[PDB]
Amino acid sequence: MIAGSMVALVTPFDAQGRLDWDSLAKLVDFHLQEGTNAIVAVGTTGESATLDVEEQIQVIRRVVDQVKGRIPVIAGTGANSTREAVALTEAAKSGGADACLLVTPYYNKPTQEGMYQHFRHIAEAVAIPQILYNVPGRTSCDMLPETVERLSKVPNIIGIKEATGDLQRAKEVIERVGKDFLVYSGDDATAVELMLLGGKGNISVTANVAPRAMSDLCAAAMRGDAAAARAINDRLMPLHKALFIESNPIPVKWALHEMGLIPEGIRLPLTWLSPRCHEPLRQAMRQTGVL
Amino acid sequence: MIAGSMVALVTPFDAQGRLDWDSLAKLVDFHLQEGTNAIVAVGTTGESATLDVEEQIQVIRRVVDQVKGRIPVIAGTGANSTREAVALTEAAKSGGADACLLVTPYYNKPTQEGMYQHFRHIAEAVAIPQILYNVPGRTSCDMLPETVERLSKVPNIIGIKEATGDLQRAKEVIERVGKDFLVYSGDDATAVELMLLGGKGNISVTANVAPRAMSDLCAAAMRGDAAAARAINDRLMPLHKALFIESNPIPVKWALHEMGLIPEGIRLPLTWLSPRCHEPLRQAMRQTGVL
Ligand SMILES: [Cl-]
Ligand SMILES: [Cl-]
Repeated sequence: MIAGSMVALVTPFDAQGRLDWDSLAKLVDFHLQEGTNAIVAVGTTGESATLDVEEQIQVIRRVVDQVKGRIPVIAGTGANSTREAVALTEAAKSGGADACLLVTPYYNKPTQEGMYQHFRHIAEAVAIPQILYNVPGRTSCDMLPETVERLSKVPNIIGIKEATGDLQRAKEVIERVGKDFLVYSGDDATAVELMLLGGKGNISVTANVAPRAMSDLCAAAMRGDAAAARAINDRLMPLHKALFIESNPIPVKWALHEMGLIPEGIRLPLTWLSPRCHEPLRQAMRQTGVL
Repeated sequence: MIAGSMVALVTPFDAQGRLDWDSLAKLVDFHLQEGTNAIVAVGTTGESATLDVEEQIQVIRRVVDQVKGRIPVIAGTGANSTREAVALTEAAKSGGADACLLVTPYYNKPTQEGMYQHFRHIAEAVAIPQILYNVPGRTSCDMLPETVERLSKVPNIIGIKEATGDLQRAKEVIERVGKDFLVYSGDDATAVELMLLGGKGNISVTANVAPRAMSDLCAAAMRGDAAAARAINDRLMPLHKALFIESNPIPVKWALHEMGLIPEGIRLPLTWLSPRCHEPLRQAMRQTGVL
């Protein structure tokens, strides 16, 4: 199932900024062990912006090859050029990804019709399931529910990552699209509520550091055990907040390094988590039992 | 000197979306004849997002080669990866641009310190004058005055395109930087007020279709002739508004096609200006005497 707790996996780098393959393999094994339901490679949290095209397909291939079909691997292949998006999605398909996640074009602010044309083109150009990704707080453009609705009728577009953390928006999307068209959260704090509304997973930053709890949270929320799901979520809340104390993935990378899982590399223009933030994050990690 | 009316030049394409060199040569001639003080090639209005790296240097070289030193040519070389920004800026210098215009990283939301490190790195890596470009409405991040002030002290960073249209911001930036550090407008409607505050130019969409008027506007503003500058701006205002009726450069490309200057190509995910917007824009062009 392309559903449940789907980790938005970081891309580990050594201090020089080179890909750390060993650390990546360790993260994959961690996820397979702790109950994560799908891995999203080279998305926002995986620093897609600072990876070149060749590095991106390499990350995807290494993850695909290690996972060996045990859980779905989703490739972040979005771009603000339709031609570029087709190229990335094609690479990801040949590299054996199960599905691709495509952010709405950032920076260039396409019209609603332009977004339709973009996503519909990629959907017809490359025969791999595709998942939309709306994150206005990053792209500077908002794919409205009616546009999501029109795209939900396009063969090969199978779902949407809704990252606004606006639960009225979530509800409206869920009501407008078909039951086969899966709505996933991209906001850790509110994901539980999104799933209780009928959403079918969470593409999670927190799952990087608490995969078991997040896989438990999603399983509970998706079978309608609101009180159990909410109890896990309420417990995790200090951690959800602290992982955003600076722009993601700066905090989560610091957290994974503190846990001994990845080296201290992050690519400019991202910087290593500020000293003033170490304590708040560290004790949210202690409090939730990840450290 | 890099100052006055600086056109954010479109990049013309045929109906198949291929680069149209003849059209580009016509645009450059138009600007050389009509009093334009500088050309910005392959920036936001130039659809940098949908041009590949090879196409980008091609446009810059063709513009540089035709201008032959008559006015400054500024290349858009911004990226959300510091490594990529270096590659583009390096290519531009080698292609003969007089300066580079570099947008703050879009989408990945660096910290203020991350922005300082990004721009300081590019400034030290490539010996070409560099102009910062703050456009929070597209990048999803805002370079605050304090950061602008810090970067204004870095060798090779000579100015900033302040695109917020916030005149309190402009005033604050102007007060904080050196007199040698040039603040240019990136907002056509308010550019006159920015220049009256001490700003030294306008990197203009409107100058694409009304270069002489915009040239005249900038001259009057920069010499402190407020009544004259305001008079030109008031006359142009219906055009300033209509050129943003859909995301730039969708309107200005429709305008230039209507004026016979470029073919009807625009690259996905941008779309040709919507029918319902034709009348408002055409009427604005008629009223201002552009048509
Ligand atoms: Cl964030
Ligand atoms: Cl716009």
